[PDB]
Amino acid sequence: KHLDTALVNAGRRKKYTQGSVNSVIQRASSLVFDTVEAKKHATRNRAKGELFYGRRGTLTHFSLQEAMCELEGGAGCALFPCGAAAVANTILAFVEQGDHVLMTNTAYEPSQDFCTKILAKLGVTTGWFDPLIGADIANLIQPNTKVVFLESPGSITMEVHDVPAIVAAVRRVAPEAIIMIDNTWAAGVLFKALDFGIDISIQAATKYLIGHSDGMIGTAVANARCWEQLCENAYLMGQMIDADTAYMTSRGLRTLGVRLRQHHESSLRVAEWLAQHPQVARVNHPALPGSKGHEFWKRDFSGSSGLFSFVLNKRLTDAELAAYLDNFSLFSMAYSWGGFESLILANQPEHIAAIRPEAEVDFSGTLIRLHIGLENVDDLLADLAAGFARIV
Amino acid sequence: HLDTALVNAGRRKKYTQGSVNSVIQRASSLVFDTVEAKKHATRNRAKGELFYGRRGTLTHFSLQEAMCELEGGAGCALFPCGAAAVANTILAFVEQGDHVLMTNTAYEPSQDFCTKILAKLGVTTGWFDPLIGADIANLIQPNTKVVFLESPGSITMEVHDVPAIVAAVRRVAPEAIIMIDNTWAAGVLFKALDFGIDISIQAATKYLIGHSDGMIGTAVANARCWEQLCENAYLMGQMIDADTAYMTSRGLRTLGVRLRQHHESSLRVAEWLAQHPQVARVNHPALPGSKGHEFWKRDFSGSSGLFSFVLNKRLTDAELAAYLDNFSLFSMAYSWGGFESLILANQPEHIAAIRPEAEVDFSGTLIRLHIGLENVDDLLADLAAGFARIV
Amino acid sequence: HLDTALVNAGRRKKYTQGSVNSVIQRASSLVFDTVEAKKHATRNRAKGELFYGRRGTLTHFSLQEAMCELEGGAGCALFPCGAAAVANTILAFVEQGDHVLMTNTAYEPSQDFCTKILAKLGVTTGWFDPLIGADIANLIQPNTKVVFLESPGSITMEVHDVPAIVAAVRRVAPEAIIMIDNTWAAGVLFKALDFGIDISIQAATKYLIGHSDGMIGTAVANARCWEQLCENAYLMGQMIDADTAYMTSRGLRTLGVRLRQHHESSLRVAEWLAQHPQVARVNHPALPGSKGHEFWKRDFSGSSGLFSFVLNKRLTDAELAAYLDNFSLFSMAYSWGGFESLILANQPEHIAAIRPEAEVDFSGTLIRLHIGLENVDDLLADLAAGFARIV
Amino acid sequence: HLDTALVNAGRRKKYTQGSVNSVIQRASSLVFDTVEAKKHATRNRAKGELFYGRRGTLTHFSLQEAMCELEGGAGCALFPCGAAAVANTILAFVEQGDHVLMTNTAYEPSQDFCTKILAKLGVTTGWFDPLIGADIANLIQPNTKVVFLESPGSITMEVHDVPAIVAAVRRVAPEAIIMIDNTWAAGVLFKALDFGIDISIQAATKYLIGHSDGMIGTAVANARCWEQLCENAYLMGQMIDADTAYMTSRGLRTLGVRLRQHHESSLRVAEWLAQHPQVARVNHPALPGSKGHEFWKRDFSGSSGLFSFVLNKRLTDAELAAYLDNFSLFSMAYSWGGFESLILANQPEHIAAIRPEAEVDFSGTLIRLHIGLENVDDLLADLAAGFARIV
Ligand SMILES: *Cc1c(COP(=O)(O)O)cnc(C)c1O
Ligand SMILES: *Cc1c(COP(=O)(O)O)cnc(C)c1O
Ligand SMILES: *Cc1c(COP(=O)(O)O)cnc(C)c1O
Ligand SMILES: *Cc1c(COP(=O)(O)O)cnc(C)c1O
Ligand SMILES: [Mg+2]
Ligand SMILES: [Mg+2]
Ligand SMILES: [Mg+2]
Ligand SMILES: [Mg+2]
Repeated sequence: KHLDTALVNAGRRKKYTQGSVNSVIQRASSLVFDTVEAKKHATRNRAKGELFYGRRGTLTHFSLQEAMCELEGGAGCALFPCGAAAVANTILAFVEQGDHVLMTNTAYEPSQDFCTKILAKLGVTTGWFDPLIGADIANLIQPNTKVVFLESPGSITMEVHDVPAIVAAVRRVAPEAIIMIDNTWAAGVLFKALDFGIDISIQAATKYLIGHSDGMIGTAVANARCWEQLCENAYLMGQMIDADTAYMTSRGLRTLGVRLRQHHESSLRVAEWLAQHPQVARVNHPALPGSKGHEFWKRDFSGSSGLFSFVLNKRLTDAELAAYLDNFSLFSMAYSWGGFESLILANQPEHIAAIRPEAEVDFSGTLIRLHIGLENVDDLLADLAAGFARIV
Repeated sequence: HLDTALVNAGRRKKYTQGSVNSVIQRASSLVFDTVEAKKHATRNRAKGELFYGRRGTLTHFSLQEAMCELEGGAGCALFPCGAAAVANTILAFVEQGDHVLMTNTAYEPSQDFCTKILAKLGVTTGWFDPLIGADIANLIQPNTKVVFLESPGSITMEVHDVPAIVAAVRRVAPEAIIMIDNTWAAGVLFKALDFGIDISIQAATKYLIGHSDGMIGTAVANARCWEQLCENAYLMGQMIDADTAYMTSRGLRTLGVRLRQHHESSLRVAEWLAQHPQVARVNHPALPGSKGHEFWKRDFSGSSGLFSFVLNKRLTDAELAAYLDNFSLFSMAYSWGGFESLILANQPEHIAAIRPEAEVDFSGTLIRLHIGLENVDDLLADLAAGFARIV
Repeated sequence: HLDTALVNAGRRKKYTQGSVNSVIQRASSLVFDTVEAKKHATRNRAKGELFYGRRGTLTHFSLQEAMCELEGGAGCALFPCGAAAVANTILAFVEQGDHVLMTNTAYEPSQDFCTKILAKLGVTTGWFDPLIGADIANLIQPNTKVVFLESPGSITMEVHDVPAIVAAVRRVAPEAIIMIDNTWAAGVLFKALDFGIDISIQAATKYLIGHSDGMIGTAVANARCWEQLCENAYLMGQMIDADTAYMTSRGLRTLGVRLRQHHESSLRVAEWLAQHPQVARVNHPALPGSKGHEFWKRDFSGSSGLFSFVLNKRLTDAELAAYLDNFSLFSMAYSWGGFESLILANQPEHIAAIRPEAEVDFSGTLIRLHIGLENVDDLLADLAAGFARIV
Repeated sequence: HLDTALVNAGRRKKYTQGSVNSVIQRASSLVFDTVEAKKHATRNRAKGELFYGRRGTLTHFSLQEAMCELEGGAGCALFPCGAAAVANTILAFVEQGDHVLMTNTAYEPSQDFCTKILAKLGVTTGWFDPLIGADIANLIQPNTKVVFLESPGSITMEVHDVPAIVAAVRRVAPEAIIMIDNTWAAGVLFKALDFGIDISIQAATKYLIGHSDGMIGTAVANARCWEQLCENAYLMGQMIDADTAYMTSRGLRTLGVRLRQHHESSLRVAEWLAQHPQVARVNHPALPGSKGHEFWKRDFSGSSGLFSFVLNKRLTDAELAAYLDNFSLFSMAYSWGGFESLILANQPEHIAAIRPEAEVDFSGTLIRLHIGLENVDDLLADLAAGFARIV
């Protein structure tokens, strides 16, 4: 009986708000020390919420960091220019040459590319696992495995991990490993990752936290064991976010509850319609019974967001792809998601297989990924129905 | 002239659309009307076509065009701050087994990135005296990949002989990546890429923003190194928000009038300090006798407002408090490049600890000043009152 | 299809230019490429062509198009806040010797504009009971130029019978300008222009912005009244900054989902208060039995989250402090329409003083609540704890 | 010490909270922790205690303090733009039956406010020649309540003899409200309140913002007039958004270095125009021979960069296009006070139409220039090429 109240109030303390409802926006590089003693005090608390230097943050950042720590149950929150920077720099913060990373083969493609194109040449190897491996992940853990990287639901194809089984297996074989999750789909709040034994919860706050498709920012909330190393190594890479975007992220939290409930209701309705449609082969929605890992979503999540995908009954030709995608009236073609607008994107099976390392896909039709926004669901259904008629 | 270029750089109709300044386009998602439009945007995702917010919007493109014009580069990568620009530009060009050769006067966070991040990834770092000049050739190893310059040096303000260093590097390792932290010159008082440096890095936070209220890093690369810088910085998710990019473009418009005042005022202060009976030496690139001044005179078109001086005595903590706590106009803070004057102190052992494989040549307390836009006679009176407190 | 319209209103390519939201164009000067371009912009300076910052930029045009679509008007004037919109919209249609007829439940600053500004300029003001309905015809004078409505009324929440009032006004004074402060409905829960009202005024500060961090007023006029409103507001220099206009457009996108929560939660709180032994009366338009509820049910498509209730006793200043000072979730502040729940107390004599020529019909302290987006159980517990402190 | 005052004005710890610049506090609702705190805020709602966003936040308070310090006033009211500041400051001091006496060189929208808004409200307007000096006494009527000055005049740049005007007004109507549009001087090059003027009004849009990307009006009043200005502007809902207030404070920090460049460059251009064979007259307050130059020299501490000149001939329509359409650096746009140079043309009869009860004394085409921060030799070359197109 608290999440909605926590979202409205998280990070909103008088020291940050100074009498307004929202935190003040403190734009600053230089932060002034009135005395040498004040400078000494600030230096000793430069990572503990005392004004020291803009790269460590201002009151606006401290307010957002407190909100993220409260909502995701962590000991600290690092901020980044975008989600991709959060993933790359959080992984980097915990590896050194000779280490091994174990990542789900459904990870967001830029996350994979960071591992294969940056980490590889820096002496860090990456292995892969099927998202439904569950307890069998233990057999893949090597003596030098330092990081296990989860993403539930997976990117595009939406497979849900059995996180309890994975975490228990990792803690049995490699108790000191750093378990991370890209928790963007859950907005960090529909899946309480740190309560499951995960060490760090990473978000592209760009998506649901910002909620309006007009700001970019990454967050990483770490437990007490991992916070200091994440904080100091992210700082050595100069990672931070501007004060105004931090303000807009805090601001987005306030409507996250009401927004996510609509995204859940509308997207599940669309998925249930698609699941009965003669032109659809498969619907990948975590909240839909029968979807991959749905039993884990039902057990471990408190709700759903609005992003999912479905497979058409056929592989669209280039001409059919253009006829389908070019003539939507409400859905817009774009990258990213999590805003008020509904989006659509297409992928051929071989496009997905190319970003499923050491694995193949199990479908042959064209995959359509939908983000269901805040439009009237009957209008969205009519848009999709017209699209079906263009490719029949 | 530079003042005209600063006023107009990056201001094209496609960005400004009737206003004086570029529009502010806040976006993650960028919409493709057709599959063909998406294909075109993908092909030009790094060439100023709208593709995805992490690659930029019209606002970023305008700033990038301004920076390329002003610094004479093929591309400009953007970062959340100067420290991110340095760390990720170096990282973009190294791999396990490589070697980085860096001036021992590099900004401390730049050194810390090398010794704490690169070292654990199998990338080693070596050091050189800022005045080493042509003799840097003897320090280039078979695996040296990056040569990192910073002229003037951090805090102590030594000016490199860049033509001598570059010629020496190109004689031994013509393919090496030469980088410079060009923040003190705001990228315009020293045309790094015209000297054969490959990448000019800036904490745009300082003079480009110019008001101490935004943080952003830039890296302008020549044609040979741009694609690797662009794509590897992108793989690390590096970008800046649209509003800060707008404020950086906006800062350019007054950069000329601001720098001229910083130069005039700071040189007056340095000249007075150079004759002062409590001052051992003044480190100001524009002051005759300062280390590398002849190279500043030859290679720079002007000066900014940041410099340092060494006191005759080592202040005690009690004297440091009496001195610094009671200034009326100078403020204690990190960073610089704004309209306000700032002051910071370092003891010699503090500087020695960030001069790897080298010794300091002074024993008194080192004071770093940023000279802002206040009336210079008011600033001189503030400094004179300070001297009276540490007699 | 209100949710769809809210998501798309004002979003045309010329404004969004590839992003989901409009670009932010900050500008005073707007540049003309040729003499012919200057002529064209001058003729269309009030018709959505870039002429001068005071007339607006692309960002303002986007919001104005959205507001005209959502409220079904011919034009939308923008103002620095709701009070500026009310004051200047009334002023735009009066001259010396005119008469204004205003509901006695009007927002107090709206009353004060009439009694302190209009009065000294030769414009008189008369008052009517919010439930007068068709009997307003007897109050219309030959010089009555404006009839000003506010439904539900400020604080006490009485709902007008707008159809009866409009029909009566048109019978007697067909040319009179009928205005309404439609802030409680966010302009969308009550379609004022469809009822024959001429101008719908909003403190967009409230639900359109929706986060308590921006101030802006809007006034949407029908075709008959738009040109006069537009030009007379412009002569008073009324405008809003581009960034606030952007944030207002942005607020529209979540307005439907927000209002539905405000409706559900506030009605649940009202139903609990209506059975509470320490409550004398609940003033919620959506609650059966409230003053004008039958008119809300018939004429509105929903409810927002602002309402009030009367305590069984008039709290003393000591009891008022014990009550208000110790709420954990409700905050004491002016304004409303945000994500946070707010509480504000008015003693009955305070209300009577801002009910011109009328008395109040209650004797307990009046508590006005804005129900935000918090968990209702927590809000009820906060209210329950308050009751325990004054029982 | 103006540069030092500009850097530090309004920058107190209560507003800056550790940063160099004031915090940006966006707010409508301002929370009261207790009933006692609310009573204190209510009592001091116009005295810098947080009460309600329409009265201001910390950001507004900081700007107001800076403006009061820089212009030597008791209070500073904020408006959405300069036109709103003029219209509402006049309206704040008149009532039906009053008379306004305004210079016939007043900014045209200021005149249109008087003839189109004030007139229908029973307030009349008279006019005087800007060089009338002591002879203004003969135009003061028993009901003259406001005397409105603008020095230099709009477009034609005539400088008032303010001491002679004020002395005459105080002899005849000591209680009259003397106002001045002090935008050209940016409120700092002419200390209006020190001359006995009651209210100094500014389009802060111009030089205070300094970058053509924000609109805001200010009015600084002496102690005698502050309360009436403050409360009556508030009844009209006049305010500015927090972010623009921040950007205005920020513009102050470079105002000194900018104005000195605008002065130096614009006077160089004026001196060149004054000796040019294609120029009939140059209207620049700092140029000897210009109308009222002796008053500028005596009463101002410097110049900005806006002025005008008259061509030797009346350009035809074709010549106007050839002249204005082909400039490379000067842009055609309204407003001024930014970093870019601007050019606009007016035929004599256009000016005569906005010179009430007066004619113009020139027959050539009038060119108004704003001289920005570009290199002045580049600007001179642009103007020279323009002369060659019409010779
Ligand atoms: C979008 C996405 C990212 C990248 O976020 P950006 O802010 O766009 O860099 C990371 N993880 C997931 C799951 C994403 O969908
Ligand atoms: C300040 C500084 C940096 C770091 O810039 P930030 O924007 O504060 O991260 C980099 N290089 C130099 C020379 C600096 O002085
Ligand atoms: C708040 C309020 C206003 C004034 O709005 P502001 O934006 O604060 O000026 C006007 N009308 C009503 C009904 C209000 O509640
Ligand atoms: C531009 C101008 C104004 C009006 O200022 P805005 O902010 O554009 O409304 C007022 N006075 C003078 C002298 C001006 O030039
Ligand atoms: Mg594969
Ligand atoms: Mg050493
Ligand atoms: Mg009464
Ligand atoms: Mg005339």
